[PDB]
Amino acid sequence: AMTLSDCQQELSLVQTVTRGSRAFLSREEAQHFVKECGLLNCEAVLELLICHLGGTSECVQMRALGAVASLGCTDLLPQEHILLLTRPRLQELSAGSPGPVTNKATKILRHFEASC
Repeated sequence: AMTLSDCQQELSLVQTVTRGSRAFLSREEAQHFVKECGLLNCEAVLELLICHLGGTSECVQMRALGAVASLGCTDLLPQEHILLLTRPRLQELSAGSPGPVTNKATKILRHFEASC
Protein backbone atom coordinates (compact mmCIF):
# COMPACT_ATOMS: atom_id res chain seq x y z
CA ALA A 1 0.00 0.00 0.00
CA MET A 2 2.79 2.43 0.97
CA THR A 3 4.12 2.43 -2.61
CA LEU A 4 0.69 3.86 -3.55
CA SER A 5 0.08 6.33 -0.70
CA ASP A 6 1.26 9.19 -2.96
CA CYS A 7 -1.35 7.99 -5.49
CA GLN A 8 -4.32 9.63 -3.75
CA GLN A 9 -5.79 11.08 -6.95
CA GLU A 10 -5.61 7.65 -8.55
CA LEU A 11 -7.35 6.10 -5.55
CA SER A 12 -10.16 8.66 -5.66
CA LEU A 13 -10.63 7.90 -9.37
CA VAL A 14 -10.89 4.14 -8.81
CA GLN A 15 -13.24 4.62 -5.87
CA THR A 16 -15.45 6.77 -8.11
CA VAL A 17 -15.54 4.41 -11.05
CA THR A 18 -16.26 1.33 -8.92
CA ARG A 19 -19.14 2.71 -6.86
CA GLY A 20 -22.62 2.29 -8.26
CA SER A 21 -25.38 -0.26 -8.48
CA ARG A 22 -24.99 -1.30 -12.14
CA ALA A 23 -22.35 -3.90 -13.10
CA PHE A 24 -21.58 -2.12 -16.41
CA LEU A 25 -20.05 1.33 -16.75
CA SER A 26 -22.03 3.79 -18.83
CA ARG A 27 -20.54 5.27 -21.97
CA GLU A 28 -20.19 8.56 -20.10
CA GLU A 29 -18.51 7.02 -17.08
CA ALA A 30 -16.04 5.03 -19.15
CA GLN A 31 -15.09 8.06 -21.25
CA HIS A 32 -14.60 10.14 -18.10
CA PHE A 33 -12.53 7.40 -16.49
CA VAL A 34 -10.27 7.15 -19.55
CA LYS A 35 -9.88 10.93 -19.82
CA GLU A 36 -8.81 11.16 -16.18
CA CYS A 37 -6.46 8.19 -16.54
CA GLY A 38 -4.67 10.18 -19.24
CA LEU A 39 -3.97 12.89 -16.68
CA LEU A 40 -2.82 10.64 -13.82
CA ASN A 41 -0.47 7.66 -13.50
CA CYS A 42 -2.12 4.86 -15.48
CA GLU A 43 -0.05 2.07 -13.94
CA ALA A 44 -0.98 3.13 -10.42
CA VAL A 45 -4.67 3.27 -11.44
CA LEU A 46 -4.39 -0.28 -12.74
CA GLU A 47 -2.69 -1.50 -9.59
CA LEU A 48 -5.53 0.06 -7.57
CA LEU A 49 -8.14 -1.53 -9.81
CA ILE A 50 -6.46 -4.87 -9.22
CA CYS A 51 -6.75 -4.23 -5.48
CA HIS A 52 -10.50 -3.79 -5.92
CA LEU A 53 -10.75 -7.19 -7.64
CA GLY A 54 -10.35 -8.91 -4.28
CA GLY A 55 -12.08 -8.46 -0.96
CA THR A 56 -15.08 -6.71 -2.47
CA SER A 57 -18.58 -7.44 -3.74
CA GLU A 58 -19.58 -8.83 -7.12
CA CYS A 59 -20.70 -5.42 -8.41
CA VAL A 60 -17.45 -3.69 -7.49
CA GLN A 61 -15.49 -6.51 -9.16
CA MET A 62 -17.59 -6.17 -12.32
CA ARG A 63 -17.10 -2.40 -12.52
CA ALA A 64 -13.38 -2.71 -11.80
CA LEU A 65 -13.09 -5.28 -14.63
CA GLY A 66 -15.01 -2.89 -16.87
CA ALA A 67 -12.50 -0.17 -16.07
CA VAL A 68 -9.61 -2.57 -16.86
CA ALA A 69 -11.25 -3.40 -20.21
CA SER A 70 -11.78 0.30 -21.02
CA LEU A 71 -8.18 1.19 -20.25
CA GLY A 72 -7.04 -1.84 -22.24
CA CYS A 73 -8.87 -0.56 -25.31
CA THR A 74 -6.91 2.74 -25.19
CA ASP A 75 -3.26 3.43 -26.04
CA LEU A 76 -2.37 4.85 -22.62
CA LEU A 77 -0.25 1.82 -21.83
CA PRO A 78 1.11 -0.73 -24.30
CA GLN A 79 -1.38 -3.56 -24.24
CA GLU A 80 1.40 -6.05 -23.55
CA HIS A 81 2.12 -3.98 -20.44
CA ILE A 82 -1.51 -4.06 -19.34
CA LEU A 83 -1.37 -7.83 -19.79
CA LEU A 84 1.84 -8.14 -17.78
CA LEU A 85 0.22 -6.25 -14.91
CA THR A 86 -3.23 -7.87 -15.00
CA ARG A 87 -2.52 -11.46 -16.03
CA PRO A 88 -2.21 -12.99 -12.53
CA ARG A 89 -5.45 -11.67 -11.08
CA LEU A 90 -7.35 -12.22 -14.32
CA GLN A 91 -6.08 -15.83 -14.37
CA GLU A 92 -7.27 -16.30 -10.77
CA LEU A 93 -10.74 -14.93 -11.52
CA SER A 94 -11.07 -16.92 -14.74
CA ALA A 95 -10.41 -20.12 -12.72
CA GLY A 96 -13.42 -19.42 -10.51
CA SER A 97 -16.94 -20.79 -10.55
CA PRO A 98 -19.04 -19.92 -13.61
CA GLY A 99 -20.69 -16.57 -13.18
CA PRO A 100 -20.44 -12.92 -14.28
CA VAL A 101 -17.02 -12.05 -12.83
CA THR A 102 -15.44 -15.30 -14.01
CA ASN A 103 -16.89 -14.83 -17.50
CA LYS A 104 -15.87 -11.19 -17.78
CA ALA A 105 -12.34 -11.80 -16.48
CA THR A 106 -11.94 -14.63 -18.97
CA LYS A 107 -12.98 -12.46 -21.96
CA ILE A 108 -10.63 -9.66 -20.93
CA LEU A 109 -7.73 -12.07 -20.45
CA ARG A 110 -8.36 -13.78 -23.79
CA HIS A 111 -8.48 -10.40 -25.52
CA PHE A 112 -5.18 -9.16 -24.05
CA GLU A 113 -3.50 -12.50 -24.87
CA ALA A 114 -4.76 -12.37 -28.47
CA SER A 115 -3.34 -8.90 -29.09
CA CYS A 116 0.09 -10.21 -28.10
